[PDB]
Amino acid sequence: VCKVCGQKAQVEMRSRGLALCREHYLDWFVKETERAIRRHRMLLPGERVLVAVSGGKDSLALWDVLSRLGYQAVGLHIELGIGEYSKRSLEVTQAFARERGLELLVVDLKEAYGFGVPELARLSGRVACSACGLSKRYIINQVAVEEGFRVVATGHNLDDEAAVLFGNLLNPQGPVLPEKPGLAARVKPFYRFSEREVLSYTLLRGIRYLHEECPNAKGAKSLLYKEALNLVERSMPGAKLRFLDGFLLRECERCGYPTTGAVCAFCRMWDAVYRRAKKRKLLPEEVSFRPRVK
Amino acid sequence: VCKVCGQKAQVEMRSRGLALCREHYLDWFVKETERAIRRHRMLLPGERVLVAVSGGKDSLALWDVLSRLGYQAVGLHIELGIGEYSKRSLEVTQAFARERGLELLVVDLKEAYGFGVPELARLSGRVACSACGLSKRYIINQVAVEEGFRVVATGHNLDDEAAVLFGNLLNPQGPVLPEKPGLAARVKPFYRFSEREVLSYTLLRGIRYLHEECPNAKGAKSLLYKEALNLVERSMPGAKLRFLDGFLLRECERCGYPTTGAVCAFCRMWDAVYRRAKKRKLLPEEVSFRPRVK
Ligand code: SF4
Ligand code: SF4
Ligand SMILES: [Zn+2]
Ligand SMILES: [Zn+2]
Ligand SMILES: [Zn+2]
Ligand SMILES: [Zn+2]
Repeated sequence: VCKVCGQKAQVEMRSRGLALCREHYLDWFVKETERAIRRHRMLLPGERVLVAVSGGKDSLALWDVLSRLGYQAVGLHIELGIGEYSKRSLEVTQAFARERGLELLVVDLKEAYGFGVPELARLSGRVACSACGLSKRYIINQVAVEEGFRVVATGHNLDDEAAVLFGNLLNPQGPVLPEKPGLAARVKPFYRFSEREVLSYTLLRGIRYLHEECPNAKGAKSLLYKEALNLVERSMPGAKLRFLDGFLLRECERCGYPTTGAVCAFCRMWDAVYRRAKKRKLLPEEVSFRPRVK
Repeated sequence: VCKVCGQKAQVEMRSRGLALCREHYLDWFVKETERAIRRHRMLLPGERVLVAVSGGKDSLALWDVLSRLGYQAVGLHIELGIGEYSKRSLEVTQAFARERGLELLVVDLKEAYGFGVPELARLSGRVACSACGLSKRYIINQVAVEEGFRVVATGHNLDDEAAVLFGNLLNPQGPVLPEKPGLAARVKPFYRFSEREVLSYTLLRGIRYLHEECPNAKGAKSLLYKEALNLVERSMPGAKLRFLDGFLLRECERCGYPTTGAVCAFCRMWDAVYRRAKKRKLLPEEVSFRPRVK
């Protein structure tokens, strides 16, 4: 029975030994989010915040909640140029913002830099997710800083932090990443939430999100870790949360942004990519890579 | 191809990127065992050692190797009184010692204490494995000390240590446990070995072991952890070993053996068991529990 009203429970959280009807689950989820924000001084009451929005359940849900709590939540979507996948992601995301009258910023990777994640992978030599991850972190930050956002929110959740933690133990982040001179802050307001929890909010709130996952991968290390931890969690609710809980610079020559070297990894990657595009005659020889500067 | 001779490989160890024919796998396993013994000063050349032998693959294999290396390896088996299971375990174990002319010590739990692990569980209030585990640790030690063994060896392996480590991270031991006044030392010479590795040695050496597992459990926490870690290991060989590696008193009033209280957990358990047997008229009222003393 629902713990708040005593009518039919629509969501059960064995992790928390808690059951709620639709309305009170939705109420709890939102309130629990505002709790994380306050417990870690993540945001200011109506603060502008740049939300990294993929079109997936977590980031749409997050965009949804932060609005509800009255923050000025601007979304940033990055069209990564991964085929129909990147196309659908953008569509969904745009559909979402359109319906809610939220403002959406979009960076199209091929229009801005000349190559989509696939060609970027082939040319940089990195695995697609390495190139892609690096490209996502850089551009979100740059967009943030360029547009005056003190802070940036991602929809990373309990499953993510625990999977990451587990990955490190096998192969040797905090709710708030502190603002620095060339770095906006990164808050994860869904850090305590289960994936199943976020998915529940998303379904009960009627949010249409992109069900398709990205073609690669499909061999993700993160996925392997999540299965193994879910296999445990199923039989031992609260395992992930216990696990987690238990445990707890220079300016780039090309672009001005923070790095521990002369040239940042991002500039270093697009530099080489451009160089090799030239050698293979894909770019004119007199073209160079000019990153936007701080 | 086998790394030592170049003929057909019979065992592959992706964990180690190593392949060996039967003869050279057997040679490697034995030599790797003698390595663990020396690297951690576990044993002396012909030292007497009490081997906890269940009749399973690990302890028979271990009993086999320690003999081969010329240690005086006496086995200890505990008939725990768990139905046909405890019966078969004893048979297998006896068959093994008989064929190799090794000496086997046996403690039958019902003959010594009056109850088998099942009744022991019901009467102590503990889950069978809690009563059983406590009973096994106590009796092995007592037998060791009573018989003048400085040291005791168990067949616990990499899978076991990693499963245990994982269990603690979710729900908050060393190769050598140091001899103390009332405690013989405990060496695990198979601590670096995979389960699959030990099983391989066992099969290639032609050792007949007890394939049946114990009726409870069948819900083991240790089992859950091992699956989840194997699920990872399959896709990422060396995960367990990385995981592991990365990370790295008073006398009892009744019985004289070490404890952190007045009466040790073992004496405390059999005491209550006897008391409740009396109340239920299963023991005469004038009978008391007299544990053997140091
Ligand atoms: S999966 Fe790899 S490639 Fe596909 S989006 Fe996430 S990171 Fe970029
Ligand atoms: S499983 Fe539980 S009960 Fe069966 S033997 Fe191992 S410990 Fe004793
Ligand atoms: Zn309710
Ligand atoms: Zn740079
Ligand atoms: Zn060989
Ligand atoms: Zn005692």
